[PDB]
Amino acid sequence: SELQDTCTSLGLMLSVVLLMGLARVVARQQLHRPVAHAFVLEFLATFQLCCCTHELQLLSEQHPAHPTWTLTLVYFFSLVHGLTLVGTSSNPCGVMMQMMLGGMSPETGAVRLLAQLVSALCSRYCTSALWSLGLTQYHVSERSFACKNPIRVDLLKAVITEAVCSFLFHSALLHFQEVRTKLRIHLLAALITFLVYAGGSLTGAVFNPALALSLHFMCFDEAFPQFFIVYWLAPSLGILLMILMFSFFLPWLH
Amino acid sequence: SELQDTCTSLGLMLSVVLLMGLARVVARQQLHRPVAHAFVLEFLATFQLCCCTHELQLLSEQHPAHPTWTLTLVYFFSLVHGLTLVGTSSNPCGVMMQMMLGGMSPETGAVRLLAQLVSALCSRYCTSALWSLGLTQYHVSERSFACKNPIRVDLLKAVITEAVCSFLFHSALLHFQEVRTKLRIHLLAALITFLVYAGGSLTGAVFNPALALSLHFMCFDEAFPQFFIVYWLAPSLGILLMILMFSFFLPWLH
Amino acid sequence: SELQDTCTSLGLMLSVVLLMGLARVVARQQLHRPVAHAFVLEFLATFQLCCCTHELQLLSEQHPAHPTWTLTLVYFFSLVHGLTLVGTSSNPCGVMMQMMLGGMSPETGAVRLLAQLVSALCSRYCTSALWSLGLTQYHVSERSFACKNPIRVDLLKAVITEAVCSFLFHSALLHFQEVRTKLRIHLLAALITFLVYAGGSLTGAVFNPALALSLHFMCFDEAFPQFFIVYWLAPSLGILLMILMFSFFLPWLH
Ligand SMILES: CCCCCCCCCC
Ligand SMILES: CCCCCCCCCC
Ligand SMILES: CCCCCCCCCC
Repeated sequence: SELQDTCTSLGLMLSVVLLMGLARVVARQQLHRPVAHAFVLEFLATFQLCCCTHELQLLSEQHPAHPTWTLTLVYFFSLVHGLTLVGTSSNPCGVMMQMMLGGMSPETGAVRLLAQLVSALCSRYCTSALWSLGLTQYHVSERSFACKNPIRVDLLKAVITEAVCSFLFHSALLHFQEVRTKLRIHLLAALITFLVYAGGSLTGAVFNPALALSLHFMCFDEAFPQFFIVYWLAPSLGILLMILMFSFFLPWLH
Repeated sequence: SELQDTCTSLGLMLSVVLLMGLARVVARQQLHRPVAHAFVLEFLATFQLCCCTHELQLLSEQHPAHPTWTLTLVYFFSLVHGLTLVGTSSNPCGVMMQMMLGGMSPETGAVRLLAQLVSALCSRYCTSALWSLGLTQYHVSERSFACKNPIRVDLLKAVITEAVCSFLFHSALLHFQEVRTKLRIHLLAALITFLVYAGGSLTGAVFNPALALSLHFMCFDEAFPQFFIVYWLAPSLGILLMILMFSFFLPWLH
Repeated sequence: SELQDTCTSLGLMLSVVLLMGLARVVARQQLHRPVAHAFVLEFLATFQLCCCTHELQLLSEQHPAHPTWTLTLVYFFSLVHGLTLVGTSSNPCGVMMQMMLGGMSPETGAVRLLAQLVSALCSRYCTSALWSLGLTQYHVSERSFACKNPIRVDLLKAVITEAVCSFLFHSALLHFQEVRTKLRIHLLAALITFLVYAGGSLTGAVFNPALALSLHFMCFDEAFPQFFIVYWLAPSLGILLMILMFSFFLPWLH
């Protein structure tokens, strides 16, 4: 059973990576509107990131005796996302950073933000639509779209965790811009793995409002402000701390 | 209580970073003597590193159920030190490396070493002077300036830990000189976090004679040679191993 | 006893690094045949990597209460191998990568593969020949050349672990080619440490057919196909996945 349970989980994620890769190839051959192409690529990139993260989290909770096993898979798939999702953010907090600490206009930023939000809801539905066709034994429940409360620490602790992780990732994302592309993807994948390892036991270390929407949508519906604070406000506060540090403090300090 | 306990701890460290940042700005505007400016900046940089590390260690022991939570804060503040303390070492072992494996003259090296030692004692006093004004509930004890014996492993194990960590950090510090500044700070912050994670449970992973003086001054007074060996001799032995490896062995090997 | 037990373990590894360093220097002064020089250097590099890994694993199992202590030593010696074993692979899977995803001819690749295999068997014999002269208390058993079954996870889990680790390391090895040499060695040492930390509790995280031959030769003899699948097939499958990803998928995707 576990032989079929594990193979199906990896197979679906590799299927999704190939399926969104083909969709990117197809879109790149019949989408000559720059705004429309920006929307579709962001929709595909967010869908891949959400579905793979959904499967990775489900794999982890089915394998509690080997926490280090999923850590390598988290690194592997973070590296895969970097190599295949070039030119996208798949993160609303990343879009605010490029609009504020960068040259991204609000016109293209609004389209990317919308594409991420539609993809996050679509990824959850496809996540719920999948796992209902049979396949894995644990997929039969399909999580029953039941809130699991990813955050167990206090409200203040979770906000600090998400703000610091958002600050740590996006500052590196901003500071690795001039770095060689191949090296940068490996560095960001390593940083993502550390943040997940550091924050996964406390908050889940999402620092991604769109990804948190797909993972914990039913948690959001039950208690909106508490989840909206931890996963939408706190990561956005890490981006604001980058503005204060890298636009006001450091330029004046040096 | 824990909501006020945690907020005060972060608030003080961010206060110190801003307060030493302003002092650096003020010093940079009224200190035209190059030797005097070198002393003050090293005093401010060592004070910030000692006070933040004091608060981080105190936060960690108050939060034993979430060891990964402090790990992100350790990374965050290591990154902050790299961004704000440019041009300083805040490490006596780093000064020996620049005097020996570098062009730093003993004239400027002696001033930096003194500034670190005055700052380490001043940081401890300000650490003891603080926490006595009330503020946090656990601050009321203010650690009671009581030896906590940071090293529990055998004497040989702790010496190896401090020598290897000093070798690992300072070799990277030497080898990341040509690396882009923004990338280098992120890499050294990650390395610091690993060494603290790897060595914190055994020695504390200081590899910094000045920082160890502030953290464990009362431990030093009770048993000097044992702490002087682990925290002053062993880190200095890691620098010597770098001289043997990178000046004698490797040049002859290649 | 443990003071002598630990000092002997570090002393032998540093002795081997110096002894293979001198042999490399001697070979570089009396070997004018390029094929012969390629064989000897690969034999010396594989011997150093196998013997140090043998001692590191033996140190780790003698020190179960301080798992983080050996992690720093694993990083330290991985960094040492990078600095002293320049121009070699010490990995059969690395040789396939250079023959397939690179310009290494099969003529020089076959000599390197043979040199690794002779060294792995010679390292095991010298490992068994050593520890029989007395020295450490735990060396007296000298592991009794008894199978320890490094893999406890299921067959499917171990194959995934070795394939992913081989993919993760060798893709970074391929993508760090243009990176500065000094930075690259530090990055690969960090990646090796993570893979060992991530995979050591499940498989041992070898992703090195030659190294696995020396470590678990008696395990190989007892149950060949099961160990040949995990340590020879699975790492070679990670290299094949790199070919599919970096020669077929990514070029067509972008
Ligand atoms: C602790 C989990 C994350 C560790 C990542 C280390 C990667 C090294 C640089 C590629
Ligand atoms: C920025 C490179 C990745 C950071 C990983 C640091 C891990 C340290 C704690 C294990
Ligand atoms: C030099 C970059 C930081 C090194 C971190 C390695 C962590 C490996 C064990 C988790």
